[PDB]
Amino acid sequence: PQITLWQRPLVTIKIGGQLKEALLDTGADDTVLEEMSLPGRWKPKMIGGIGGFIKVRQYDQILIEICGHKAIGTVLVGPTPVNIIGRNLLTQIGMTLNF
Amino acid sequence: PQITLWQRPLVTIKIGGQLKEALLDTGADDTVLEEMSLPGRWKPKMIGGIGGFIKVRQYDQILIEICGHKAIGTVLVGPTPVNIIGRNLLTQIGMTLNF
Ligand SMILES: COc1ccc(S(=O)(=O)N(CC(C)C)C[C@@H](O)[C@H](Cc2ccc(OCP(=O)(O)O)cc2)NC(=O)O[C@H]2CO[C@H]3OCC[C@H]32)cc1
Repeated sequence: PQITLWQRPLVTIKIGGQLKEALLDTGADDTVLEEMSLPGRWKPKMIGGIGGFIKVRQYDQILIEICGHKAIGTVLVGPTPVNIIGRNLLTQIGMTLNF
Repeated sequence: PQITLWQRPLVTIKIGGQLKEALLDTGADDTVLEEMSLPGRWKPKMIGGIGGFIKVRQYDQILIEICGHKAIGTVLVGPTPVNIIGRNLLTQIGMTLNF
């Protein structure tokens, strides 16, 4: 499928058996999601954004479906304006930029 | 052509007679560049992301050459840690996400 950019590339993701809305973000190295519960232990990570740095909880090998495509990777959880799918997962679903 | 997401999709833009490196960002509604002078009138604006908000100056109808494409759009100028090419400009050059 092809997604244009006239509107925000908001897609439905499934994580922990629940559907959520997330933004396909090519400007994000990592995937950052709003507060939620995830299994296992988490490690600390400091990530920088447009307004500065924040602290997030890093969970690895988390199953997450993005537009029906199954991925298994790192998911950071913390104070983000919206759920964002970064390059770590965009690459897993074979997404690229084309012009 | 096709642009992989294995690394940050960085490109060289031309604006106001200066060469800058910028990030092709589908997660950015608008294009945001580090401090620089631009002609015309501007409006103060506040934009937010990870880490909070930053104040910027909004310039409209700005010409920017990118990937061999001369495109016009709004440019936000402020203390952004990285130069960002947002959807407002990405659409003009016919860039799309594909999987
Ligand atoms: C209205 O117009 C707007 C234009 C742009 C923004 S934004 O930038 O907040 N942001 C919007 C969305 C996250 C809410 C666009 C993102 O793609 C942002 C872009 C970005 C910001 C900073 C940055 O440098 C961080 P440093 O290296 O620590 O100095 C790089 C990219 N990426 C980002 O927040 O990535 C995070 C998720 O992994 C990480 O990848 C790099 C930033 C860390 C909001 C509004």
